[PDB]
Amino acid sequence: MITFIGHVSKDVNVVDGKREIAYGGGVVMGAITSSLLGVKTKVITKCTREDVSKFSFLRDNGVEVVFLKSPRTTSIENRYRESFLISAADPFTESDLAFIEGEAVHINPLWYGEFPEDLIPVLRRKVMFLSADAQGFVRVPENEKLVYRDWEMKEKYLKYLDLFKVDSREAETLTGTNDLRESCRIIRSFGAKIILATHASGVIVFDGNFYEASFRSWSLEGRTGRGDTCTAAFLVGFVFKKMSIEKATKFAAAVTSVKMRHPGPLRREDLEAISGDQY
Ligand SMILES: O[C@H]1[C@H](O)[C@@H](O)[C@H](O)[C@@H](O)[C@H]1O
Repeated sequence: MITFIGHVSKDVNVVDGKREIAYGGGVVMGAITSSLLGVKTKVITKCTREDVSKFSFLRDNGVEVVFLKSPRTTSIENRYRESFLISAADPFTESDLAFIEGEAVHINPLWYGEFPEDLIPVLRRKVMFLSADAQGFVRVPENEKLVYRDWEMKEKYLKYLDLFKVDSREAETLTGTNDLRESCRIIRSFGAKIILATHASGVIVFDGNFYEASFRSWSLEGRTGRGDTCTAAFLVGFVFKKMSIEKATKFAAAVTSVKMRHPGPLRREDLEAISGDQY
């Protein structure tokens, strides 16, 4: 089993000045992927009681969800890649981790402060395989605008993580370099045992050696949730299906590719468009 911990979000997507609402967040995209890939999946999240029915579809995709109490629901405005934290559910606290079970937990936050760094060592004691998304540690609200800032305590906390996920913009923020491979080498030197890096054309996994796989389909409206889908697929392949790291990398790319053909989370039919020849 895998547990995803993170805020759900009312996304306000603004396309050429047109507002369109989507009910998402990183945990939605990742949890649906792992569940549809056949791994028992749990989500620990927060939102208002009134908004719980917006996220009921997690359960229809096989995901067990703990909807913890919050007086607000996270809402992020995305302008088209500029995002703003309009409203914020309450952060996670230590006691929210009390029931943690299963082999794997992915720390999947939308904004720095959602998942206080103090929770990292606490959670480490409870789980065999612990991963986190850099978005939760570098994307910082500043008069709402989510700005990219270096994660000051990265060298303290990266040693706690079996896997660390970044995308291009995160990796550059952490390292000063837009060379993605080199940033992987730098982030490894900070304590990261395995780094999963997504970028426009594909995914790079680095554990001392590089493994790469390219995406083979895409759409503009399907690109949101790329990285969360890819992370969840990699965790499924590597942690639960016992694929080699090279094979899990190709698998993660393959699953992400088919999800990117449409808006919203992975769909079961997407999996039929993968060939086993790929990975
Ligand atoms: O990865 C994206 C990104 O964090 C967006 O800014 C957020 O609004 C979406 O919920 C998330 O899925």
